[PDB]
Amino acid sequence: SLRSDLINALYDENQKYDVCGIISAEGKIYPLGSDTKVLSTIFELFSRPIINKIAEKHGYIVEEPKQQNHYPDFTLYKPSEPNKKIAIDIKTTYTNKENEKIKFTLGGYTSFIRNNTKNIVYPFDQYIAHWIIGYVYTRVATRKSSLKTYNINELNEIPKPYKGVKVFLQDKWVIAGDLAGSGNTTNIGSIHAHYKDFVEGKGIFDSEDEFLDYWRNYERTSQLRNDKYNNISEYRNWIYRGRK
Amino acid sequence: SLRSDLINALYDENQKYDVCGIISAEGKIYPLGSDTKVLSTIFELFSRPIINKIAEKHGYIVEEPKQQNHYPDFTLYKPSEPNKKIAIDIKTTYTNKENEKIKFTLGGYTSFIRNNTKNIVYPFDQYIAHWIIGYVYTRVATRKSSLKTYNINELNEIPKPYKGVKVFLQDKWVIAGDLAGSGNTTNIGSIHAHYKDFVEGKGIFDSEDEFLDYWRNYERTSQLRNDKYNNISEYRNWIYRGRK
DNA sequence: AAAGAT
DNA sequence: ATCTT
DNA sequence: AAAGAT
DNA sequence: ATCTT
Ligand SMILES: [Mg+2]
Ligand SMILES: [Mg+2]
Ligand SMILES: [Mg+2]
Ligand SMILES: [Mg+2]
Repeated sequence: SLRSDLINALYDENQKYDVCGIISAEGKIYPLGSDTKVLSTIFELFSRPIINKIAEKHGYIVEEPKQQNHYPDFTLYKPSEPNKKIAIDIKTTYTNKENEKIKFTLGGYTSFIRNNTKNIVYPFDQYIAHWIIGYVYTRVATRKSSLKTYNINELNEIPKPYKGVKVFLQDKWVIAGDLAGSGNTTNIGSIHAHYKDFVEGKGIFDSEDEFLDYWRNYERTSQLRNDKYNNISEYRNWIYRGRK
Repeated sequence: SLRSDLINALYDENQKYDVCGIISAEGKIYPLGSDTKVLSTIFELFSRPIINKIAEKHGYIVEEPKQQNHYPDFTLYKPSEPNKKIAIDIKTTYTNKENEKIKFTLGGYTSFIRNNTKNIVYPFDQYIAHWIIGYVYTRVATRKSSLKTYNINELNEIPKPYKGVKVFLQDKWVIAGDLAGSGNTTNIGSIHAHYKDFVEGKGIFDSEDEFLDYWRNYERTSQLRNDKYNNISEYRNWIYRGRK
């Protein structure tokens, strides 16, 4: 399927190529930095060609946002099935040691999930799936990156800003957690687990409907939350209480 | 001076080189996207080797943040004068057609400018200068060609996501405006003007001291600013009356 | 964690 | 990291 | 703009 | 665009 093909392609590409610099048309190569600010942008660009290749193979049109602060990164759909759109968003985070727990910021909880057309390319109801392609890289020990340039012949001497990288594709609701991922930018936090759990999809919500209801009613500050719910347990007790 | 040299080097590099993609160690090239999220990352990486080259020529050490949420992008200082550090921050914005008015988000106004050691590599008082290297690019409509990968022998064929790029170096206080550049992330907004005004330094503050005082007392919401000051005129009248 | 930095 | 209405 | 999206 | 305490 589109999903199984996309997952195989992502694994393959990631295993075969290592990004090491930005290149100018003149052949000069500028090395990379090791922070997520840099790598989140790189991994997103690294994914575009793959997604588009697999999408075309399945008769899907791929669309990117026109307004820069709109979701999702890629919208896929067959022209004949306009209301069966698939959303794909890329997220990046890091680890210091390969066997540690990770968590992602998965997007806002006050935009399109609460307002059907807010900051989204197409109305939320036209999407039947929301996939997250997550990249986890291991940071390099040296806090001092290369500060010079290279030429095409020196590709093998360019230090890579990461020790390793892992990728997975999973439905957003499945990896969503119950604690906000950011404060002032009101983001949904993912589960705080090991890589394996994201791949296998061992989440905390019972269904996508529960995931949505929980985040559509989550309050912004702990002050407001203490009278409603601060986690999944309290949310379920809040349902029992009659949503008051 | 270090300043005149840095400006010349940036200006020169920018005209002679055009970044067109990210390269993998195996020689595969991935095209760039056309939004600021991508270009701001590329321009920073582009600037790094140039800054380090000119700094070394003048006997300056160049240091980058150890932690991701620290300002500035680059700290420069001579080993013999540690209390005369120079901060350089790279800022990017876009334009739809050449010669339109532009504005930048210049960083927070509630961190290191209000607390000497908050989110900054070195205590704020050890810096004698705060420079902004700003990039302005004219956005270009993405095509189908920018959605496939390329090889080294095809460098000239890869379509560029920008029409033209202009760069400038100026003091932060000189280009700082009197209205916030962002709400929830509390950022200082720059003056809203044409590129030449940034180069020439036609701002609104009379001194760096006025810029600092203005932003150290600026309130986060218009409701809190209604009784204080919302712009430079009101701020001056407020000062005149005794800050009450 | 929550809140507020980049 | 900065954009949009 | 100011406020709230990414 | 995510991170840090
Ligand atoms: Mg965006
Ligand atoms: Mg994205
Ligand atoms: Mg940073
Ligand atoms: Mg920067």
